[PDB]
Amino acid sequence: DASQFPQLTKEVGKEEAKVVMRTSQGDITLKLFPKYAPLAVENFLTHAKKGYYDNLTFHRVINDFMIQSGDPKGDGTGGESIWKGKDPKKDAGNGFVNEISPFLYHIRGALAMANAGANTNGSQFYINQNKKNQSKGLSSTNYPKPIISAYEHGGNPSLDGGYTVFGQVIDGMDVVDKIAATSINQNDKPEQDITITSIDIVKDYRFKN
Repeated sequence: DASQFPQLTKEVGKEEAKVVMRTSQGDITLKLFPKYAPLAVENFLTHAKKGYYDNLTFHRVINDFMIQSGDPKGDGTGGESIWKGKDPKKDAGNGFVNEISPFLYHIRGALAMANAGANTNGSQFYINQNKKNQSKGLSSTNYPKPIISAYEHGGNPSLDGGYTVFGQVIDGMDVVDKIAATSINQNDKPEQDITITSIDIVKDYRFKN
């Protein structure tokens, strides 16, 4: 049943959040999945609300792979969770735990947390942009049928189980593709720093202790 996999519908469910990530290349609308990755969703929404991501660059842009942002240092070495130095129950100093779900996958459009090892989630996030038909390459036995089908349109299945997925692009995939396109023949294109202008929380979500 495709309804068990919330990335397969653009409709924002009762227990889903919604944001608009305004970028120098256009607006990307994402829904988030606090039911399955509550730490990554709270971390991202809280940083977004406080302006932590404002004017940050997409510091990694790799065509047919993913686009990545959320590093105040702009080179992949920085960023921290909202709990670093504040709540050791959530972040002991090196980041928060991965949140792997059998309902969420690195299909094209998936929003995920970057990490420097399992359970080192800070503030860096990436959007899966790959467009390769990944269906045949999958170990079918280990993937739900609806997800094998969805992987026809692209994704990074090698990342499944290793990184938290916590959202999905529901509008503006063309913007994600335009950002990714800047890595193609970059030797013949003008220098360009792509930035997040702001993140508008359309439908917030909050968490209980």
